[PDB]
Amino acid sequence: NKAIIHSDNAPAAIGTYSQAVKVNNTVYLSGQIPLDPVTMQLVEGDFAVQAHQVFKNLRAVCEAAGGGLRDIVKLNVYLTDLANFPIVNEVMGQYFQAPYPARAAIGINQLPRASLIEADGIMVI
Amino acid sequence: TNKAIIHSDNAPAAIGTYSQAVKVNNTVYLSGQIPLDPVTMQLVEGDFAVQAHQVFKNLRAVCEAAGGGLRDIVKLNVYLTDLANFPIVNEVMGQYFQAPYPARAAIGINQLPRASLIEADGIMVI
Amino acid sequence: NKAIIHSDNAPAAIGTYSQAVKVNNTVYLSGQIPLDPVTMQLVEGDFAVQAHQVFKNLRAVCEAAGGGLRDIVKLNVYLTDLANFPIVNEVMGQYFQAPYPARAAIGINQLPRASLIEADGIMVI
Repeated sequence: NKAIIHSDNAPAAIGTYSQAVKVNNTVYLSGQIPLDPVTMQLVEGDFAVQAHQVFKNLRAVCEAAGGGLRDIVKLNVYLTDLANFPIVNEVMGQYFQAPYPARAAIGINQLPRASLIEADGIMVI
Repeated sequence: TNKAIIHSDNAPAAIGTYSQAVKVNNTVYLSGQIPLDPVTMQLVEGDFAVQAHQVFKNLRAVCEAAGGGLRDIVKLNVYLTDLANFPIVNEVMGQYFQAPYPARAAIGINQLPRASLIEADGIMVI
Repeated sequence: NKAIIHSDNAPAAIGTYSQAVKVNNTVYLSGQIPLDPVTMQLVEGDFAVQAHQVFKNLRAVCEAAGGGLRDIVKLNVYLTDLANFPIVNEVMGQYFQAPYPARAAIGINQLPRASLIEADGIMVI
């Protein structure tokens, strides 16, 4: 049972990808960056503001997929500077409650739109 | 728990301690493919677009060996040494995938196997 | 529906993540780095020592999840330097037997605690 997920409260998938794909109860989430889905530009603000937007964006995809952030089982967090990770960890506390998803945090070189953070993952409802 | 090793003679041999892909029930977990020519086991020569084409042909072969095709990929991870190349990736992908497209993530990283410019892995279902 | 994995033989998951999440026989493993679970500092030694510790850590999580490394179907390996990758093949050979998992090997910029290697993955029992 395969389905493309789209939410108009998450940035439009421009190009050869979908916001997420759902097969039975498992949902594969595309990477989200701090795009404001309205302006299609990065939200303005410090790292924390960008992290907030990434999770708001994922939340909308999760909701469009029939669940919420609580259904995320694995989260990949890509940062241009790992020094920012404690902020990610703390912001996550506002969007997730125990039990938390598995997680991998990696310091990488570049992200789309010069973002400071991109996160993707897997959800199971 | 029934673990099937996927192997295609039309994808680069999996050298070392990994398999080209593993199938369990409905899901196929695809290893990262770089722009290796399966016959020579050296990178193809050509511009970035040629590199990306080889990556998709390589993934295609693995998908075919797993009983499907690129259309069955539900998630694709694309790693690039330089994000300036991403438009070309999106253009090249367009020649291999049609709507409905897979979920995707694109990350600018530091190094790839064999100093490749692009590597992609993913997950297939069917 | 979801079960949280806790192994006291792998580094404690501090903050907003779980060591692993298990749902219907699929286990999503967090990234492990070469932390000694006792000291919560990196093990001392060269790259091979670090790689051993990463796999010991993953194995502990897999065991707490009701399986072992043999049940891993996909492994992501992140290295600060791909020059180290032959050692990864070598070390993995000691921890895994054919049939080997699918794998992606990526050279990245930085890792938690200045680690030289982090690996995460997916296990199916």
